[PDB]
Amino acid sequence: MSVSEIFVELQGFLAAEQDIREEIRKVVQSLEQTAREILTLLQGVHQGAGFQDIPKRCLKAREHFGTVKTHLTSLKTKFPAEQYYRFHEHWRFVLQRLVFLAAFVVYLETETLVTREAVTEILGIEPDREKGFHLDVEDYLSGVLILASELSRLSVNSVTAGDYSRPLHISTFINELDSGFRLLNLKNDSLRKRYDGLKYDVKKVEEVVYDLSIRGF
Amino acid sequence: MSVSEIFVELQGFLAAEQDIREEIRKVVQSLEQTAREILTLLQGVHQGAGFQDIPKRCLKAREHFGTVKTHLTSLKTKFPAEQYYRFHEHWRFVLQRLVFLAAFVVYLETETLVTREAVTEILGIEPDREKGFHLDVEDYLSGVLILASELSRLSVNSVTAGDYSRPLHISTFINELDSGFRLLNLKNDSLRKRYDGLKYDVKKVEEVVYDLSIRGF
Amino acid sequence: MSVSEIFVELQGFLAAEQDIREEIRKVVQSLEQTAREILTLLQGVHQGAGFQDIPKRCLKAREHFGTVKTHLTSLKTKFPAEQYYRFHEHWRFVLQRLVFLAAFVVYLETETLVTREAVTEILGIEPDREKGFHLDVEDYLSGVLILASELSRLSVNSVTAGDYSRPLHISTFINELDSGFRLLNLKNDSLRKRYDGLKYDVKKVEEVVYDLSIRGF
Amino acid sequence: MSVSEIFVELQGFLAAEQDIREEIRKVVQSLEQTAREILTLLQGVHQGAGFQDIPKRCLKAREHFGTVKTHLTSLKTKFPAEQYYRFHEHWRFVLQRLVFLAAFVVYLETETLVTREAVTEILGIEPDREKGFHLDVEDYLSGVLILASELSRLSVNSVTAGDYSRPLHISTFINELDSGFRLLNLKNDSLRKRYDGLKYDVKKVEEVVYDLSIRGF
Repeated sequence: MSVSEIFVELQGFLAAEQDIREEIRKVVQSLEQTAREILTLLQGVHQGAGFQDIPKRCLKAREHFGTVKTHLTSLKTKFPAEQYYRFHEHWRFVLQRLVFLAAFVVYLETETLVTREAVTEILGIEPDREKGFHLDVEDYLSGVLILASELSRLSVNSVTAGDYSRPLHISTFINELDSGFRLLNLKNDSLRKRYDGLKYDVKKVEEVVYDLSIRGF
Repeated sequence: MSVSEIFVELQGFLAAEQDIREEIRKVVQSLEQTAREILTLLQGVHQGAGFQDIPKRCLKAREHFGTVKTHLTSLKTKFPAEQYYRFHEHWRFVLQRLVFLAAFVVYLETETLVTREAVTEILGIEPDREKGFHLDVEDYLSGVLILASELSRLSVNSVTAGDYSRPLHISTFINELDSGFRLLNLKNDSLRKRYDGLKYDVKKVEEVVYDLSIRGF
Repeated sequence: MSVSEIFVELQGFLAAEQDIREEIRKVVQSLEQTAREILTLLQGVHQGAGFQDIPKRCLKAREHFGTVKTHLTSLKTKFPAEQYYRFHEHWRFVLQRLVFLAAFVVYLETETLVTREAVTEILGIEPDREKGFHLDVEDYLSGVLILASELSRLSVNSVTAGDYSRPLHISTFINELDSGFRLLNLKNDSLRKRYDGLKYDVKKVEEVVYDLSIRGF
Repeated sequence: MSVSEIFVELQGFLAAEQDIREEIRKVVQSLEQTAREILTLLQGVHQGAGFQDIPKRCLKAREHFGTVKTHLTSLKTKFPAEQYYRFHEHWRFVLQRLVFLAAFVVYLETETLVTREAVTEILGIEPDREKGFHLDVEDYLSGVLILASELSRLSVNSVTAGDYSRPLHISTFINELDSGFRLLNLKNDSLRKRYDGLKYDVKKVEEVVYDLSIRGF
């Protein structure tokens, strides 16, 4: 093969590569839209007396995760599996949001922390040992941090709604998360930054617990 | 034409373009001053017992917008209405400030969100249909985000002023704003940036409701 | 003159300049040490769970400002008064801290804002425009901004100390500083940036007043 | 010697120098693990309700330090007891952390600041006037700064753990540290950078007491 041919072929691969980014971009936008709609179905838990609106809200959110599943399926049909971390940054943001939403729906129903692989099943993505689209560890942890912030906010609204028990559950849960994030050696600049914001969330939850205790819980 | 003749010609053009920027810059300066004066008239609502000064301060603010209309009329005189977006960056700031101030005066009076079109009327500007200095969606939304920040601060001062009802209206209002922004797919980086500060205003006001609620108010 | 003759001459001028800067550096280091001592002396106010120590602390600080005057007299000896701005950068930092400290002393004693001329008198330095070593308007305002931050901190500690009246006075004060800075059409980028921090102090002190108020007093 | 011989000889010194780094990093790796195991024990006491657990965890933390003494002894094995500052950069981080954990243990046991020499004894290394392998002022101060950050958190958890006395003591402790560093010129290193973060913790801790005294403290 000659120099001119070789570079023409290179011109080919680069053009294909760029077409992949485009298909990816279209799928991600659709994913962000669906993620916004799911957040809207859940944000409602913050308003009103009591929390009767849960599991109705969780049901609707889960049904909507159906669209996330097909789009993630479609997203996988856009690039070579081993190219994951090459294009990964295109959906970093929406994947972390999806983790948060999945974790929020699971915490609202069971008050537990969804497992990294359980998130995988909800998103229709592949487990960390099934070759395909995977759920990175830093994206999982980022989602959990967003959860924490959501939960700190929920404990305040819970009292406004007349629920003086939930805040004590959230408090315990958030202290545990903080415990774990400290037993971890996060070397990802983004994660450290995010983790740095957990203190504010832990501070907000202590004030509520305190206000409750003082008045007899 | 020689390269020299071509460039001598481009000099006149650039020189003409720079005279326009200079002209626009002086009008914008007057505009920014009138804006600071209007803000000064309104932020007085943050002190003292009660809110009996609201009507009076809103009246003085609106009268001062008369000067605003005057300067925007002159500003339109300083450039081809066709090159709006070529010189937009010069007044982007004060325009967003003016949107905030108009929205603030409308909210203080009616507790509602002024319409983009209505802001256009308060400023003596033209709606998207009248070709002549338009009010961007991006600038409108920036002004609204600045409004939310001012309102979360007002919520706190309302309680200090002895008004335990406003905080509740403000929190509902800011949550409607949050819900509204969630329907959007923001592309502008400045706006998307400012938009991330809304959740802080949402939490601040929800915390005031909480404090009021946990004390039977 | 030959190239070497020109440079041998410039070497002399540059050498004398270096010596001036070195002499300035030594006096500045002394000044910064005294400033640090005055601060330590005044920060005791944040722990004095009674605040009856104010006069004592202020008098001791003033006693120390006697040492500041001597060091500044010496500083005036190390360079040509004609070129104050050629070397201003060397003492800009400590000059601003000294403005803050003097203003912190006067506020503690009288709850008023020290005059720039009055700070000039406390430093044994000269008035404005001409006559010798001067206190720039920008160095003065930077010092005032530093004071606002210290005061927002004082408001919090005043409550812990059982004084619920001081927070109200501080809030009024910082709000007047905010109004004052509004009137200025700040051009200096450094001052402009520092001024952005004032907004945070205004809200922080207003929240303290809010806490006291919703809680009763 | 010929150029080739000079470089063949240099190749050997560099390869030996590299083998030492590989050995050092191996020991520094285990040290960092043990350090994490200790942090787990200490930070795992932040709350509960205030128990006799503090002494129990401090002793287990001390058992673990028995492991630290051994590994450091092994570390002194990997390099010439004369090229300390040459390889210092490799364990700089872990040492600072060990200083912090040591100070944390001592603070929990006696509410005192562990002396630099006492840290030397806990780590099984020698005094800064002994011989091989010391703890310089630089790394000691860094460890103390990290201590302060943990203190802000310890304080928040104590409140969420029914204990309301702890915060008052922590606040006083932090302010003494603040005054201590104030006496220092710190005309050296990023230590100055770490220091600038102490003010944050100081305010954070004072805020906790503020919350508590919002009643009768």
